[PDB]
Amino acid sequence: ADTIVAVELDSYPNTDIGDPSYPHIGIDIKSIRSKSTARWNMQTGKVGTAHISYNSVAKRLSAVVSYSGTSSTTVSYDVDLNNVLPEWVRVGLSATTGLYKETNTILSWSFTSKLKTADANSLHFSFSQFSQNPKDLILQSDATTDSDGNLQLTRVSSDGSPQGSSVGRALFYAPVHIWEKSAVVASFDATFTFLIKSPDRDPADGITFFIANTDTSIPSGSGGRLLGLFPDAN
Amino acid sequence: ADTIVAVELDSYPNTDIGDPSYPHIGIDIKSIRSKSTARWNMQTGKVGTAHISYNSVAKRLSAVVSYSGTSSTTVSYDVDLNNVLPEWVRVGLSATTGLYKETNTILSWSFTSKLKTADANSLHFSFSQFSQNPKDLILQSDATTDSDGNLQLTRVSSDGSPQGSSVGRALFYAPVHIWEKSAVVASFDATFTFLIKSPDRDPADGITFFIANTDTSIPSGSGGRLLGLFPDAN
Amino acid sequence: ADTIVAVELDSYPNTDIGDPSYPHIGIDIKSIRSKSTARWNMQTGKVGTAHISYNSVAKRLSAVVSYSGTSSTTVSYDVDLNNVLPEWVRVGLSATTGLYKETNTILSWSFTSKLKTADANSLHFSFSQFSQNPKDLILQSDATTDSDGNLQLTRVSSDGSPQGSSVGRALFYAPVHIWEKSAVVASFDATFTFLIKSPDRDPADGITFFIANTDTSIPSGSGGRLLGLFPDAN
Amino acid sequence: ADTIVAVELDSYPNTDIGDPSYPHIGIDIKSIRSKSTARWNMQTGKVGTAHISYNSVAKRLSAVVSYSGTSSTTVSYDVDLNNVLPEWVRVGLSATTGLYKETNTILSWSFTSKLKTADANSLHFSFSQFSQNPKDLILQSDATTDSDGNLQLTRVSSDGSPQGSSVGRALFYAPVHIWEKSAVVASFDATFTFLIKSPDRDPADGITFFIANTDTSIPSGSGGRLLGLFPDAN
Ligand SMILES: OC[C@H]1O[C@H](Oc2c[nH]c3ccc(Br)c(Cl)c23)[C@@H](O)[C@@H](O)[C@@H]1O
Ligand SMILES: OC[C@H]1O[C@H](Oc2c[nH]c3ccc(Br)c(Cl)c23)[C@@H](O)[C@@H](O)[C@@H]1O
Ligand SMILES: OC[C@H]1O[C@H](Oc2c[nH]c3ccc(Br)c(Cl)c23)[C@@H](O)[C@@H](O)[C@@H]1O
Ligand SMILES: OC[C@H]1O[C@H](Oc2c[nH]c3ccc(Br)c(Cl)c23)[C@@H](O)[C@@H](O)[C@@H]1O
Ligand SMILES: [Ca+2]
Ligand SMILES: [Ca+2]
Ligand SMILES: [Ca+2]
Ligand SMILES: [Ca+2]
Ligand SMILES: [Mn+2]
Ligand SMILES: [Mn+2]
Ligand SMILES: [Mn+2]
Ligand SMILES: [Mn+2]
Ligand SMILES: [Mn+2]
Ligand SMILES: [Mn+2]
Ligand SMILES: [Mn+2]
Ligand SMILES: [Mn+2]
Ligand SMILES: [Mn+2]
Ligand SMILES: [Mn+2]
Ligand SMILES: [Mn+2]
Ligand SMILES: [Mn+2]
Ligand SMILES: [Mn+2]
Ligand SMILES: [Mn+2]
Ligand SMILES: [Mn+2]
Ligand SMILES: [Mn+2]
Ligand SMILES: [Mn+2]
Ligand SMILES: [Mn+2]
Ligand SMILES: [Mn+2]
Ligand SMILES: [Mn+2]
Repeated sequence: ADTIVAVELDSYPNTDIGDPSYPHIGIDIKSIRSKSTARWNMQTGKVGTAHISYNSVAKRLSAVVSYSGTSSTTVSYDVDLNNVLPEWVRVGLSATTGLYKETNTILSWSFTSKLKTADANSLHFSFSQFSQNPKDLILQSDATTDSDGNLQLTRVSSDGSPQGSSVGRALFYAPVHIWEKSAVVASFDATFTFLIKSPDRDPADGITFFIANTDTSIPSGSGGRLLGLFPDAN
Repeated sequence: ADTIVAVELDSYPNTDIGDPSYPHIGIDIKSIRSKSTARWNMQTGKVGTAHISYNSVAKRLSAVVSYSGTSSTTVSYDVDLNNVLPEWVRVGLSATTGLYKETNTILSWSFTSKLKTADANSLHFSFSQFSQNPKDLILQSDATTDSDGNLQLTRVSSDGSPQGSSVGRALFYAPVHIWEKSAVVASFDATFTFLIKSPDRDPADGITFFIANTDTSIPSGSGGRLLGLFPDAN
Repeated sequence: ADTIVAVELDSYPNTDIGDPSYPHIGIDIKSIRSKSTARWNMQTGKVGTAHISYNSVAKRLSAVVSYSGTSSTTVSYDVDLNNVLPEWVRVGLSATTGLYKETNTILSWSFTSKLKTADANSLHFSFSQFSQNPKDLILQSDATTDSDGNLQLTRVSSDGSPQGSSVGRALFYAPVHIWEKSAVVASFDATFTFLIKSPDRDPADGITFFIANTDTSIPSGSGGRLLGLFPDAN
Repeated sequence: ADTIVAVELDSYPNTDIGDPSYPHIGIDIKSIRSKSTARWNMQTGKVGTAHISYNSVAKRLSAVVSYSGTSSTTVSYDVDLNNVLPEWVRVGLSATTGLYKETNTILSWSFTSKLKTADANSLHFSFSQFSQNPKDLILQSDATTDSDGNLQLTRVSSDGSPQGSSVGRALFYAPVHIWEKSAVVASFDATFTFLIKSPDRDPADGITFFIANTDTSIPSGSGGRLLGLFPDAN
């Protein structure tokens, strides 16, 4: 099975599998059952931004979600990620819907990785718009780019109405070398902006930024509450 | 056949096929017969640096090669590259040896691409050292990374002595989107540092930075004087 | 007197002093009488973007202005800027109004300078919003930042209505080293976004990005058609 | 008195004032008596690198010092720096000698600051060499740049032999805005490389990277063990 590190924006509480009884952001280390969570004042219909960062000296994975003119939500987890992840990874965004649904629209995405052992090795990309058929993305499941240059991670109709029972992911094409033996320091930083809109009283299921082994794929039975990341709820 | 734009550092003059009677840097648009050339005061055995840049407004492809404490060599060619290249490309370094030989050692390589249609789309990578089996490079022909973390584009012995009759290329794994319809401006910048050492009175054949269609491969019969780039000398 | 290199967005034609009979973008080398001009399809009331770039190998100063969903305007001038400018400069934006007026609102500004003689020396800044009293800007004349986090280079009223007879400039606080002896290559890149709105049939006078000697100041009698840059019309 | 946050590379143990009985790296919050320390396997005569990073979500200030082919030294301190520092700061390097001495040579220095409230405000600079009279640095006390393009923070002779009883500091010219009200996330990153050589059995006194209020100056009586940062030993 895949090795996954993720920051989930979980719009739908599945208390059955450990979710708190509210919308929340969480840090997932190798399991859908977050190591750390925080309550998320979800602003359905408004543009959000998520920012995630880590470095190997501090060993502290942190995430913040904010909307214009609102309180931010932060979560942090102390973890040595080079003991969790392989040296080469792909980074991606994932989203799902289930019985309940929402648009999982990514409007921009940027990522920087640095690895030092003069002078640091690095990878940086940014998308403020995604072309149709972006050749530097691996689109998995239902993921597509729409006519507006936005990434629709889950199925959306002609008008833009979200559909249930969907999974989609977008990975950056190039593997990233996130650690080496005798590296001095390695660090990464990711940001995305998202629009989550719904006709439903309870939107589902959420959006994640995740880091996995390079050949990662959507696991069988990972729909809905498993966010396209995990084959089970352990 | 591939679509190639290259800046060649041509160490060996093949007057037979248009080379001036001296070592030279050149700008190659779709043919080994450079559109523009300049005499290159080659410092065999010393670390060089090459820098290449372009933008779509200025439409002027420029390259400079320098060594510590020596005169630089510049070449420029006025060309609209978005009329030459496809929209998605891979960028690479190539080198050859023939009957005469030299090490074609790349010590570092960095590249930035920006495409604007807020806010610009971009790709940047840098290597100050290359791991063995770098997963973000496509190594073609004889190309390998050595124990020192340097890229050896052509065959080199245990001690580091160069071998003749060799071809090698290294492409960055992710395609780069270098143009779009209604783009405002698109630009790129590449730098590499190289060590060319030889036991021969005349080193051969040279090193290139090149931009090609994404599935580019080493053409049959492109050895020696064709620098791993072209199937013929037209 | 100051040494000025500028890209002017000239909204008001002063044929008296060399302006074409239309709104235009121009490249000004040491005089308000542009070395190169292009007709500018001014979209009064809409957000514009301007991008300017140069490098010392290509020796070609280029600028492009665009609005969402419209044709871009480009201008270029072949010039060796290291023969014009001192080695240390300040970079700024300037604007004026005269008898006729317009808002000269800067919404964002970013700049990168690189100087290579391993590894390149560099300066980069970006503002997507400007605080009140920005300590890293030198504000000259009427220039101020407003409550929205935008830079108002010329006087604007409580409601936001533009005022005539105004001059204002904003310089980045730190001098930039744009050339050195035996530099391999030096390059810069600047972008800004602007909103020019007017109640007048003919807006005036325009907005510039400029590069000058470090202690540059607004010259006596440089109002209106002289864009805050030049003491005279020679 | 100044507000100081610093990472000290303390070569000389002053147990009198809290130093451990060995060379150490430390995190200084508003006092020479470090909040956090780690033993430093000082490699006198060899080129070191120091890297320092912080972000406002993680709230963890971290530093690592390394030499080629040796074990790194890391230190971290949990601290909300936006409760310590003003919003606008200058960043600098400082060094001292006392009765015992060492060269405090800075070979390169780079710094990135980002402040987000689209899209983040930022400042980045890098020096791989320092010109004589660098106009973007404020040199305080004995600090100068030498003929090799290196920064000598303390007095050095014609041949390069270090002198005792010296203080010197180098600040970047532009203030940096490291926090704002309702910022989402703010982060910084600094790296420098240093050469500490000595004819003495015990080198003294060390080198710091520090962040202070903008008009910071070398305090009276801050020589030797106070590293040019503090007026007293409290
Ligand atoms: O999209 C919201 C959720 O829908 C389903 O779980 C249910 C949530 N409320 C229900 C009510 C009835 C039934 Br049957 C089911 Cl499966 C559910 C499942 O698809 C979950 O994976 C998902 O988290
Ligand atoms: O490496 C130098 C050159 O060697 C060969 O061309 C020759 C250069 N001098 C010669 C002398 C004799 C013969 Br046969 C040949 Cl093929 C050559 C060929 O391999 C060329 O492609 C290459 O440029
Ligand atoms: O703002 C537009 C222009 O206004 C003035 O020039 C005039 C343009 N039309 C006029 C009509 C009458 C008189 Br008087 C004047 Cl000065 C002008 C001057 O202030 C010019 O510097 C400026 O370019
Ligand atoms: O440079 C090393 C140290 O030298 C001095 O302190 C002493 C260290 N060993 C000593 C021995 C004798 C005397 Br007197 C003094 Cl002041 C010292 C002082 O200058 C200290 O500030 C500094 O840390
Ligand atoms: Ca859930
Ligand atoms: Ca040749
Ligand atoms: Ca005019
Ligand atoms: Ca000490
Ligand atoms: Mn959850
Ligand atoms: Mn980089
Ligand atoms: Mn694209
Ligand atoms: Mn960050
Ligand atoms: Mn409900
Ligand atoms: Mn040639
Ligand atoms: Mn970028
Ligand atoms: Mn690597
Ligand atoms: Mn460049
Ligand atoms: Mn010969
Ligand atoms: Mn004009
Ligand atoms: Mn830089
Ligand atoms: Mn600010
Ligand atoms: Mn550009
Ligand atoms: Mn008119
Ligand atoms: Mn100490
Ligand atoms: Mn930036
Ligand atoms: Mn300089
Ligand atoms: Mn870092
Ligand atoms: Mn001792």
